[PDB]
Amino acid sequence: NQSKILTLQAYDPAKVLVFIGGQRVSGFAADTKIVITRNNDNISVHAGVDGEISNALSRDNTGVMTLSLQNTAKWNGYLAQWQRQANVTGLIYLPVQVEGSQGLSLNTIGWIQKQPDLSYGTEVGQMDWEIGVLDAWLSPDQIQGIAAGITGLL
Amino acid sequence: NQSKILTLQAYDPAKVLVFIGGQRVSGFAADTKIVITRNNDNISVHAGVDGEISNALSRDNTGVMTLSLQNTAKWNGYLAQWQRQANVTGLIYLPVQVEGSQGLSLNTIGWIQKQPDLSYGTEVGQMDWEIGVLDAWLSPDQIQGIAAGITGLL
Amino acid sequence: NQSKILTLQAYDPAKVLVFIGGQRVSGFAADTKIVITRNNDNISVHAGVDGEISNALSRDNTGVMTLSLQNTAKWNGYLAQWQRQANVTGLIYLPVQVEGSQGLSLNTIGWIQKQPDLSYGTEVGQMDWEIGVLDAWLSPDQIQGIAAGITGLL
Amino acid sequence: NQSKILTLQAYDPAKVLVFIGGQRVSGFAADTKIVITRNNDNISVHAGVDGEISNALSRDNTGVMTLSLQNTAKWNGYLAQWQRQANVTGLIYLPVQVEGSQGLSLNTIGWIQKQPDLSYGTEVGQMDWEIGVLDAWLSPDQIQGIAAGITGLL
Amino acid sequence: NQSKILTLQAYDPAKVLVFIGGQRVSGFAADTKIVITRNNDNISVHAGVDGEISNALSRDNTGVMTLSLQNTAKWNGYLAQWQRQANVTGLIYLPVQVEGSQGLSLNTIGWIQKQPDLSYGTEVGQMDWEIGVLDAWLSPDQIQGIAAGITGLL
Amino acid sequence: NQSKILTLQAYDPAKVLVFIGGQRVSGFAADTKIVITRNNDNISVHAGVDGEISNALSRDNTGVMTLSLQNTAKWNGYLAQWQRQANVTGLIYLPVQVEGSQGLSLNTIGWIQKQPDLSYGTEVGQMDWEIGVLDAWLSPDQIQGIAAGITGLL
Amino acid sequence: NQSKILTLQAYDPAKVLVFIGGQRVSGFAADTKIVITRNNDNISVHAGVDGEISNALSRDNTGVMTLSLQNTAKWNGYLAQWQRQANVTGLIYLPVQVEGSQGLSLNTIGWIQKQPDLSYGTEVGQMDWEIGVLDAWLSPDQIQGIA
Amino acid sequence: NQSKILTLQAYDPAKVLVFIGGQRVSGFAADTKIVITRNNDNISVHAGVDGEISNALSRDNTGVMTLSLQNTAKWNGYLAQWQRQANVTGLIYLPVQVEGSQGLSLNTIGWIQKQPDLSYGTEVGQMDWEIGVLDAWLSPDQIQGIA
Amino acid sequence: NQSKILTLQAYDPAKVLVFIGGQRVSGFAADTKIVITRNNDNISVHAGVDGEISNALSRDNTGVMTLSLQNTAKWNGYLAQWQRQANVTGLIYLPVQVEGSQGLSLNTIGWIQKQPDLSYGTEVGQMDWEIGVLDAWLSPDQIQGIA
Amino acid sequence: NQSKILTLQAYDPAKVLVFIGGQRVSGFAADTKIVITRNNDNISVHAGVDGEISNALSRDNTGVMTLSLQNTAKWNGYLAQWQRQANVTGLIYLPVQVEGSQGLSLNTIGWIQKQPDLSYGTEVGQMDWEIGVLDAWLSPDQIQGIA
Amino acid sequence: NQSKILTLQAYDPAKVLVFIGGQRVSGFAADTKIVITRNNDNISVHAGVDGEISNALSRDNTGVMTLSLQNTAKWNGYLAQWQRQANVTGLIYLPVQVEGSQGLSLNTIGWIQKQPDLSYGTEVGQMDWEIGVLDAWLSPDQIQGIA
Amino acid sequence: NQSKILTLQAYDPAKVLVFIGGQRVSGFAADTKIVITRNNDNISVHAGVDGEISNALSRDNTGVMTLSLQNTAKWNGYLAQWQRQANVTGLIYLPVQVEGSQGLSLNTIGWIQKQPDLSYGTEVGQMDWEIGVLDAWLSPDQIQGIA
Repeated sequence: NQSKILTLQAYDPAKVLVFIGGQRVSGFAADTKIVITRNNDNISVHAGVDGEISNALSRDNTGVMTLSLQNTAKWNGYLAQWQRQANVTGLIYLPVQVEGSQGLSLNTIGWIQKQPDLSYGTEVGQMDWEIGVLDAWLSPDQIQGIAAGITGLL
Repeated sequence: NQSKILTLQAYDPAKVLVFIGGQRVSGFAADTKIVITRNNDNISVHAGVDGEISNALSRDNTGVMTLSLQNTAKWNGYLAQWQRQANVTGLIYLPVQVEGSQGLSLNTIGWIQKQPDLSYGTEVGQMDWEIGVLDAWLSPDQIQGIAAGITGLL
Repeated sequence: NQSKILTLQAYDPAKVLVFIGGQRVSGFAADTKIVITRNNDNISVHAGVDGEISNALSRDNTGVMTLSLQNTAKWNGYLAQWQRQANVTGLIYLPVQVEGSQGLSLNTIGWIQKQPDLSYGTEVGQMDWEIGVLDAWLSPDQIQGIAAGITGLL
Repeated sequence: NQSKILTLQAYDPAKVLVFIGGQRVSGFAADTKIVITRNNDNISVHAGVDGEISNALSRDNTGVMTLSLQNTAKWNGYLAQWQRQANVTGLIYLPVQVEGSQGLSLNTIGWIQKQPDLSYGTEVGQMDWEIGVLDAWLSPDQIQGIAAGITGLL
Repeated sequence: NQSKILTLQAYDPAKVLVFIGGQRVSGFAADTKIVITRNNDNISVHAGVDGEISNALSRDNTGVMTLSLQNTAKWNGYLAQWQRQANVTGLIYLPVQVEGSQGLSLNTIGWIQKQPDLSYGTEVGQMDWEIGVLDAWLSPDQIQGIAAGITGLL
Repeated sequence: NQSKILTLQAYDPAKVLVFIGGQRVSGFAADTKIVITRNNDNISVHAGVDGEISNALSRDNTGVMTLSLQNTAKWNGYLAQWQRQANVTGLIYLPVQVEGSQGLSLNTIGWIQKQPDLSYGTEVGQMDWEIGVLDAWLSPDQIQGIAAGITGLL
Repeated sequence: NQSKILTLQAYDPAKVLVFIGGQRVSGFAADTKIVITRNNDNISVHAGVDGEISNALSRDNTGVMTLSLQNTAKWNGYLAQWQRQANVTGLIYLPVQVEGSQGLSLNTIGWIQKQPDLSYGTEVGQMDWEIGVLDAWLSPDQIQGIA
Repeated sequence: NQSKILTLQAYDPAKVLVFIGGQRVSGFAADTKIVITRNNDNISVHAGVDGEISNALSRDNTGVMTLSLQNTAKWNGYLAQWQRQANVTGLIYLPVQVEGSQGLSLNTIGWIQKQPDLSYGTEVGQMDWEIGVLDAWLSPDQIQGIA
Repeated sequence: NQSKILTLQAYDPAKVLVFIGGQRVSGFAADTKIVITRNNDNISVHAGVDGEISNALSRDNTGVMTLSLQNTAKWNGYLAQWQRQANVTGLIYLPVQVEGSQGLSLNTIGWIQKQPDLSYGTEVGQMDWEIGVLDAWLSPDQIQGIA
Repeated sequence: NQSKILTLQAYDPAKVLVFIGGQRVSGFAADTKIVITRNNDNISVHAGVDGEISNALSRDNTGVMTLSLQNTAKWNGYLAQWQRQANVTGLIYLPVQVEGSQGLSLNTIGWIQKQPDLSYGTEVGQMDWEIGVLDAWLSPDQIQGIA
Repeated sequence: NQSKILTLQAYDPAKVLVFIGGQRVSGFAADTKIVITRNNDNISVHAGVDGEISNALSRDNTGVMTLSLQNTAKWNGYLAQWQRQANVTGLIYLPVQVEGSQGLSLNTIGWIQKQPDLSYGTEVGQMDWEIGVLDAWLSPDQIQGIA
Repeated sequence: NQSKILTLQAYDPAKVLVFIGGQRVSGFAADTKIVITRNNDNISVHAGVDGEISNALSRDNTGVMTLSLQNTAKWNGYLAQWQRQANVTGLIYLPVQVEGSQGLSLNTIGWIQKQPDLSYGTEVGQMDWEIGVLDAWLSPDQIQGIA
């Protein structure tokens, strides 16, 4: 057996596009751009004494989308001003979209949950904004779909 | 006394086969492919003041099977689509099978419990899916069986 | 695509000005000068069983502003004396202002919350004063303002 | 004063013999073979306000005996099969014996408490079985006995 | 702008004088001589739902003064004997004074709170005595005083 | 000022003598021989709202004396046998004495509280016995005594 | 002794052919033409307390190939263009082949891992391009009589 | 052999031009004039347990450029003034360019990263200025026939 | 002095035989033929605070054996085939033997641990194959008079 | 070529003056008189995931200066006295100045950071005193024509 | 000068006797016969913040002794047998003694700590056996006039 | 030039006297007689974010002194006896003094920190004794004219 290349193209971080309200975000941090995590488990399990097993689905799809930006980036001002604008007017929701380069994507509604701490030091600082998401289901954008009707059994 | 070779063949990670729904999984992570753990202890112990000891068996065999895949692997799309398909239709169970190369095996029913977080960075990311198992009893596939009727005592 | 310089000037730590009561602070520590953190999340989320999502704003803007000074700095005496002066007379509030070099700024009222521990050793010690802030909203001082009326949607 | 050799022979790990049910265990891990620990303290102490001290002995001698085996070892199958055999038939107890090379020994009844997790990776995996013991009193096998009637005082 | 020397003299650890009961302490540890910490925050903050902020001063000035001495130092005997002398006679308070070299000072009443653990090993051991202080307000001994009437505002 | 030698003799670990029941212990571990720690603080402090301070002495002098021995040492057998002898007959107390080389000493009654875990590995193992002490007051054996009547004040 | 001549035809270094992307490389340095290495050893040994030994087979076979070229060579241009090509478009891989005149061959795909250090002085310099090769099993195919 | 002459015109080191800020540098050292390096390799490889391989494209392309000048050179003055200029005013960047007489060129912006070690002795010393370059993709433009 | 001649028959390096898998190795390098090492020392010393000393016997006796072959040797082919054989089929072990002409012998089983660095240049290169040997106790059997 | 003479007056090492505390230093070693270095580089680069680049200006400019003196020199006495002076009284700082005959100057304050290693043998030894300098910006003032 | 002759009888290296287990060692290497070292320094210094100094006496005095033997020596056989003897039976210790012809002696017990690296080539090799010695206090007993 | 003669009397290495415990040392090695070093630098610098600088004075002044003696020297006996003396009785300290013929002196107390490596071969060896000195401030007292 010979080793196989898992993809034809190369994963390019610059190809990952983040659109918050219809504008592209720029000025990201060094290591990680964005992290998406679900708040709660998908399926719960109830185990009886005799061994009977029953499960119930979870309808809580809220999640948190970390966003790292350099403190010198101009987008810090946009989010800071929008925070107060929403606080005064009362409108906090805005569309959020993420395009993957060689992975999953995301397209839902979101809001600003917490403002990151600010620290000034010898080197350029970093700010990790937290953006909520109404639904944290990562959707594919590939040829997937012809095999989902094959894995099905039982 | 001379050192003995514990096996004739060599443990080959590529020989470990994972079948989820009847299809072989491909595109694993770097270090660890799969981890299987039991949720609860096999036997509980009750110790009295005088020193009397009594034990009761545990009938909760539910377990968790971690599964690490590269974010560029195509199987991320299959699981993501199946998640929503099960959420809508209501069918979540599907067969799970694991074949060991020079160790124990597993063959039971399972389901997707939690979707791993997604992170984009300088290097290719990793996703650690969690798959539940109805029974987490690792079964052997060796010449074992002629000695189990020997260790028995008391 | 070519790499872009995120700024024209260079982030100079000496340009960050801290004004406590109308006087500039001097004699800072080595690594980090000041850290600003919010006490509570901006927006809370309530998730129902059926999946309905509702959110409520948070009106608690209190925060903590860490301040690191060398134990040989003269400003240690000023703060120490002001602590007892406020304790006796009963007036604890005083204006606080921070000017960013290539980042956000801050201008609110504050007070001394906790006096840092003092340690004497081989090398010069450090003291991390904690200064409270009535409002911990970092405000911009840039051309931001013409785009906040663009990101708005929904 | 001159340095003294604490023993005449040399501590040889291969000389440590473990007999579970009447058969010698083989195929141990790299660093540690077995670990024996008591569940509870031997003697409790009650201290009064005035300073009076009273103590009560503990009759709970249950303990846990960790056992590390390579996942390629054949003894994994024996224990796995015995687990289900005991679960079905209802007999879980079996004799356990440990012979020290230049240390203490152990000889009591025991049972399998928890099955270790299984992980497949680049290198050969390890499994740490947990075996219960009715009594975890490590007994000597040396010339000790002529001095125990000397240390006695008060 | 040119770099400025924060002081004319040099911070000399030997110039830090500790007077416990009227005698100078000698035989300190390697890294840190003394550490002074307040037990409770200076000012508490109560935040209402509407955003109203009110604060209350804290009158608990008790603190802990760590003191590190080599186990070979003679002062270990003095403190040990004084512990029992106070336990028998009932008098535990004694004056405590600290003189800073280029920093703050302290002069209050104190007592022995906890005796440090003793350990014997290859190298010389260390003991970290804990001395309580009635008031843990670090007072200055500098030209400070002409500016405290300037920072005042609001 | 010139550096001073804190002692005339040199701290020799071999000079530390431990007598348990009237016999000298031998066969210690590598790094640390014995550790003595008090269970509770010497003096408690009650702080009122107005600032009044009152303290109460603690009469709980129980402590724990860790004791490290090589698993090949013969004293493991003595303690193991004495454990069962005390368990059967009901007498657990025995004198304990420690002589410091250039530090404090100890002479009180003690008992075995917990038996250390046993582990067999590539290198010689270690066992850390825990011995209780009725009183954990470290007493001096030096010229101390002529100055304790000098530090007294207030 | 003449009964132990290990090579009946002198080893001519010019017979060693290297093809990258289907074009023959040329313009090599003074002493060494190529070097092929692996990153990971073949198997892992997990030895137990009492001497039980078990082994595992590796599944990372990637290696690194160094290619010495005089800095005045024309092939420096082709590699320099290729870097930017892949950085933007995202197509990195490219076939690689080696001919073992009287040794071991190689035939796999690879990519440019790093760019060398360009230096200018009183002498014509040198460049060490790193062509990471996806799979680095050497082939004895050039040798006759391998039963 | 004369059929493999890699350079039909002798490589003259004086043709290598370097412009910083728009003025031509001069006053170089004895052996090496410049050295150009990157900090990070081009792509990252994440190999799975069973051999699945996936690659990532780097986005940090900064490099470092060393510039050897005799300590008696006049250009030491211009760089020394520039350091203080940027330290106070906060303007650090400055265009940088290199001419690859018969090699690879370079054209980007850069800044002074560190100042060298000044030493005085019985011989005229040397200085190694570090000009960090924002983007370090070498250009083959000087080479003809690059299809 | 002639009364202390340590070898009455000159040490002929050609008498040192090496058999791997039952075939005699040949085609060695210029200076060193083999090197045998252990990984772990024989015993472990655990010394207490007051000087109590206790010792433990090791149970990992694996070693490594290096085998220098000219890169033009034919035996490079046999080892290269063997690597792929074991990587797929999972049979790694193979008997190893050494003859101590006037020294210490060795007789155990071993496997190929890593493959060397193949380099091509103006001179016939060299290869250092690593044959991990399961047990590495040297044998004095070739020496006479060992009472 | 005579049209590129970088120094029209020979560089005389004796013109390099060093003043510490207002007295001229003398009694130097054989090869190197002084060496001036910084501890920290000028700016810090924080590069984001997608390539966003931002820079920071350093605020620690301290450096170290080494001063080679023959161990028979008289100036060893003045420095040795100064160490004890500062250790007790706590006054460490002292003005430092350097004259760049045909190079870069320096003018700041400094202190003795460490004392050298004194060795006695068959030859007159050497000492390397470390004079930490508070601020280490080199000055081009000695150079004419710096616009 | 002849009034400072440190040795009135030439130092003959053959007078240095070494006995292991009661038999005299022989068959040494070319340059160095033995080397004796300690592992731990004699005392530990614990210095306080304000200058309080206190010292501790070490209780680990073990050392290591290296013994160079030509690989054709017969004594290689005795040591090789001894290793296996102790590995199985568990008796490791063995008396060791050294005679300081005109230096320091040694007399203690020791064991074989590690086995050397056996190499075969065009020249008679060498072996460095490590004989860990339980206690390594050198003895001046051979020297006369030690009051 | 004769107007800069740094020593009007030739430096005679035999004038350097060393007294340990009140007896004059003798029997030194070939090249270096002694070396004196400190362990810790004189002051610590704590620089703040915005450039605030503050300094601290060290309180650990211990150093190490190396003493090279031919292994045939008689003084090896005195030091070897002293080690055992202190190990048992616990008296380690001993006065130490050095005479700076035309350099810096030293006068303090010290102890034997470690014992050297004893080696026997075809040449008279050497020993490097480490005499830790409690306080290591060099004294200029031998120099005249120190105002």
